[PDB]
Order: sequence, then C-alpha cells, then structure tokens
Amino acid sequence: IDELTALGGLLHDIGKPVQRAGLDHSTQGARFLRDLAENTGRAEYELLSLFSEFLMIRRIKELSPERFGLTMEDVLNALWIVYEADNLASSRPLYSVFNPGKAYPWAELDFEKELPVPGDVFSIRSQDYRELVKRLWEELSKAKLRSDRLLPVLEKYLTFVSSVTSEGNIISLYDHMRMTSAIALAMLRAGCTAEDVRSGRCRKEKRFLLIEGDFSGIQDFIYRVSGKGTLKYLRARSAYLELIGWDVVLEILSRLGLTRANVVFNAGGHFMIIAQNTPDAVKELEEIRAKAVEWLYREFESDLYLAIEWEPVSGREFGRENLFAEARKRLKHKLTVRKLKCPTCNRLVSLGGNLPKLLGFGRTAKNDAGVLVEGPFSGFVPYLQGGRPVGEQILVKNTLNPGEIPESAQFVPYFVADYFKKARLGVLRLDVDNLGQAFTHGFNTISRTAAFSRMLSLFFRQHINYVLARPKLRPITGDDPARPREATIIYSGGDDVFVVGAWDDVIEFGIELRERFHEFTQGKLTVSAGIGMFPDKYPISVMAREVGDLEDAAKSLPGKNGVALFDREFTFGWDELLSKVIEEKYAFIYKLLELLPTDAKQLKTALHLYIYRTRK
Ligand SMILES: Nc1ncnc2c1ncn2[C@H]1C[C@H](O)[C@@H](COP(=O)(O)OP(=O)(O)OP(=O)(O)O)O1
Ligand SMILES: Nc1ncnc2c1ncn2[C@H]1C[C@H](O)[C@@H](COP(=O)(O)OP(=O)(O)OP(=O)(O)O)O1
Ligand SMILES: [Mg+2]
Repeated sequence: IDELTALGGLLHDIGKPVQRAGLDHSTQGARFLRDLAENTGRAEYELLSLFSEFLMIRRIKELSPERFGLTMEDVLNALWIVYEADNLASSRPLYSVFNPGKAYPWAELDFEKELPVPGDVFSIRSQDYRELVKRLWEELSKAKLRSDRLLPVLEKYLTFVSSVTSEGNIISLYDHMRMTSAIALAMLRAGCTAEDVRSGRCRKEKRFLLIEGDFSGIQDFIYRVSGKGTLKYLRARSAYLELIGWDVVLEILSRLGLTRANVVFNAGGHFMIIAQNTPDAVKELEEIRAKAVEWLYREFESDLYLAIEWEPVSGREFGRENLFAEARKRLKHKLTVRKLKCPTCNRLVSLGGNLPKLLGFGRTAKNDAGVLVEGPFSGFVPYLQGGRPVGEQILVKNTLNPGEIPESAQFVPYFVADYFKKARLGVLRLDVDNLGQAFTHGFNTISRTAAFSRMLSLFFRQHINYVLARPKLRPITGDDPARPREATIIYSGGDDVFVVGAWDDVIEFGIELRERFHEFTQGKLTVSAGIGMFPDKYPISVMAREVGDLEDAAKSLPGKNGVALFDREFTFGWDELLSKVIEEKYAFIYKLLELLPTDAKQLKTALHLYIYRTRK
C-alpha cells in the first residue's frame, strides 16, 4: 500500500501523452497500463492503471486486489489519497518559468547533451507525442515497478511536457507527477484514510511537514587549505560535501519511508522535503538533526554546520487559496535562528584523481568495504568506470539510466557540472542576485517552486558545461580554432559558481555565462561576479576570500547587475563591461597608470586589460 501509493500518484496522469497522441487521459492512460500490463507479464500495472481510471468498486472488483496483498480497502484508500494528492499539487506546450510567452518543443531529458532551446509559441503535434510514447512505453516495459527506477523514466520523457495543456503552463508533467506522488506517499505515512480525504481534513489539518535544511560555513569548508591541495583535492572536497548532503537527504528518506519524489529540490546544499507531520517523524528528524550535527562537529567542529528545521503545514499551504510563501517564511525564519550555535584530507586525495573515471558512489554502512569517504550516517564507495556499483542506494553520476547497477539498489541520479581541461590563474565567483527573493515573491506554491528550482539546477548542473566546451563570445581571446574554455569548475550549484582557468577565458566566460543566464532567464534574473587574477601557487583560501571580496563589491552596487573584475573598486555592468570597457575603450599604457568618471572607470580597466593581454 505504500508503493501502490508511490507509483499510483506517479502514474495517475500517465495518459496525458497517450491522449495527446491519439492512441480523456483517464480513459487512455488506463488502456496504456492495461496494454503494458498484458505485454510484459506484470499485472501490477494493471492494478495501477486504475489511478488513471479515476462503477469504481466494481472495476476494483474485476481485478481482484488480493493477488498482491491488497485489501479492496487499502486500494480504495490510495485511490483517494492520490485523487487529492493530485488536487493539492494543484496540442500545446509547456511554457517557461521566466517568460510565459516563449515555449519548448517536447524534447528528451537525456538526448544530445542538451534539451533547452525553446522559442516563440510552437504548439505540439501528435506525431511528436507519438514518438514520445514510443519511448516511454519501452522504458516503462523494461523498468522495475518501483519509484527509484520509475522516476527517471518520467523525468526523462516528461520534463518538457505540460502538466495541464492550459496556456502559460510553467509546470511540467514530471513535476506534477512527482508532487502528486510526494504528497500521496506522505498522506499515507500521515494516516489519511478515505474518510479523512473526503471530509477535507487532509486539506486543513496540518498533516505535512515541510522539512528544510541548509548548510553554513561552506565557504570555510571547501576553501581553507594552502599550498597542499591540488585541483584533484578541491574537486573531491566539493564532491564530499554533496555526499554529506545526499547522506542527510537519503537518511531522512530512509527513516521517514519516502521517495526521491518527496525531494522538492536539493540544490546548493540547501534542501526541501515534503513529509508526513507525525510525532514519530518529528521524533525521527530530531534524531537526524541531532546525530548529524554531533557528527559535523566531531569531524569539522564549527567550520561546517547544517541547520534542519521543520514547519507543520496544511494541504492548502502548498498553494495560494499566499499561504505557501508564508510557511516558507516561518520556516526560513525558523531556519535562520537554527544557526549561530588529515586522514580525511588524505582519503580526499585518492578521490580527486579517481574523479575523472568516477561513475557514482554506492551508499552503505560506514563499516562496509570499499568506503573511501564517510558521511554522517553512511559510508560511500566510489563506483568506478571500471568496477561494479556497491550500495543500497547508488548515487549515479550525470544520467537518468541505471544501466549496469544491481537491483537491491535505489538508483539515485545526481547531476554535477564538471567541465575540466584534462601570466596568471583566472578565478570567477558568480552568484545569482536576490534569488531567495524570487522564490518567495517572484513561484508561491509547492509545484512552481519545484518547477523553477529544477530549471536553475539544470542550468548550473548541466547547461553551464556547454558554454565551457562550446563557447561563442571571444573578443579578447579571438575566435581562431573552435576550442573550449581553458578551465575547470570547482563548484556550480545552487546559484553559486566557482571556476578557475586561463586568465582571459574566465573574464570572457563570466560574461558569456552571465549572457546565457540572461537568455535562459529571458532577463528575469541577474548575476554578480567577482573575477580576480593570481600568480601560480597561492592560498586557495585567499583566492576564494579575495574573489569573494570582488563579488561583494559587485554585490554592494545598486540594482546588483555586474561584475567587479579588477581587484580595484570599479565594477561595471554585464554589458557596461562588454559594450564600453571592451567593445569601445579596450610602455605608453604602462606610463598611463603612473599618471593617475563612468568613462574614466571604463578606461581605467580597459588599459588594465590591454596590459594584461601582453606582459610576457
Ligand atoms: N558543494 C560545494 N563545493 C564547493 N563549493 C561550494 C559547495 N556548496 C556551496 N559552495 C559555496 C557556494 C556558496 O556561495 C557558498 C555558501 O556559503 P556559506 O559557507 O553557506 O556561508 P554564506 O555566508 O554564503 O551563507 P550561509 O552560511 O548562511 O549559507 O559556498
Ligand atoms: N537550484 C535551486 N533550487 C531552489 N532554490 C535555490 C536553487 N539555487 C539557489 N536557491 C535558493 C536557495 C538559497 O536560499 C538562495 C541562494 O541565493 P544567494 O545568491 O545565496 O542569496 P540571494 O540570491 O537570495 O540574495 P543575494 O544573493 O543578493 O544575497 O537561492
Ligand atoms: Mg548562493
């Protein structure tokens, strides 16, 4: 009955593409799960097809729910739980979060290295929905009937499919189904019966927890070593953090009996989970929140803290009736007051050169052989581009197919940008401006939040890799031979980016990337950046701190929309740098400096640029 509800909410809308291909959605999607049921040899799909189908009690009859382990009682419970989980989560396209008059063509979420590139209103033919169903069906046929494996098939085919073919629909059908699923699996963990649902009690009783966790002291976790620490360490030190993070999230999910579908987003080392508000959950988090802080202390004392708060909410606090934004307000407040009170250094060195051949990590007991690096509750075991995955959960890298992974192993797909090139260093720090304001008052429901939250991570977990290996702007470096950015990434996640490389590509790249960010957000968000330049061997910690000081400069600017490149206090706009510093003004220049306002600034730097393009 838990799984039934997991996949039930997951598959309730499955016939949208099936009706939108001409094979309602409740009548079509159901044949689909019956066809698939009588075409693979698992009737489970036959019983699940009923969630789409919704006479009732005699269609639950015709199928004999007890051939699994399911009382006709249990089955009606999940049919209503899921019904209203669909209502809580609240030949056309899926419009964009940012611009609601541009829209994309249904593309796949794992074909071509890309899946964006939308355009003015193009409304989708049946032929399109017919090759989609051609796939989905195959991957449905070959998948295990279990969330961890069913989620990424839906993620894969339905990301760029509209959950309701209303116009300006920002919510993809995959963010609908997950939320529907997230919410169902928790009602059920929160003991809603059909009696409660009908009475509208899963809609005013505060039956859910909105669990939220957010890391602090990351800057001082990731950046704190001196000479001892190559790019091989900084990357795996950054990787170990995601792993701490995953280890908290997967443990929360272990112990509250949930799915990855409940993970609204987990971006930046900041996470949101939807959960049953019960007292054995609250008393189960208290023990995660407490065990994991104890552990982050004993192993880093105060350098790294993870604050986890939770705020019980009602079903109508997923939507607006502005109630979601409020719950998040008290939870962000709650969250805020929750902070302010060498063998690892070496296990991470092995990792940073394994990193180029790594395909995942198995997640196991800390006392399990293979373990390279341990998190609060679990050990991790690098799954290598040679060997065989080895965990109860396997955090698989950059891809939504499990492939050569064992069954008894929750497939956990996780995206990370790692472009990396296999007289100074060029260091970028970039952070999307005021973004935690866009999330409260632009997205003020739980699905839009997940919707929006998922495109950002996409941009910083994937798209960013493509400006690195497919760069266009090059006014300093020059077009010449089509070559990628001479760079590595240390972190690209949340809304924060830290890239090292060739002094010049980095300057161009913060720009080109801000550029994409500009297009990809259609002007709707901004980024400020530090860029600094450094000799060779220097306290990474100090390259952090100084480039941080630059962005802090760029950030203390009014309107917050530029870069503070030159360590000097003379920042410019993304296209004030490009238009006037570079496209206009950029021994004689050497003496110019020794001699001694909007233009004097843009001249000041242009010369600094000119210089830097030539020394040696
Ligand atoms: N996994 C990672 N690997 C490498 N660098 C990271 C990683 N995650 C985050 N960062 C960076 C990007 C963010 O700007 C920064 C967040 O800083 P943090 O140490 O949390 O203090 P802060 O002053 O920015 O605010 P707060 O402590 O309240 O979150 O850490
Ligand atoms: N991929 C994502 N999904 C969901 N939320 C995200 C994502 N990335 C970032 N966030 C949210 C969570 C954080 O509270 C916030 C981080 O933004 P950050 O740049 O640190 O501060 P801010 O943008 O809110 O204001 P400012 O940058 O001006 O201090 O954005
Ligand atoms: Mg940030």
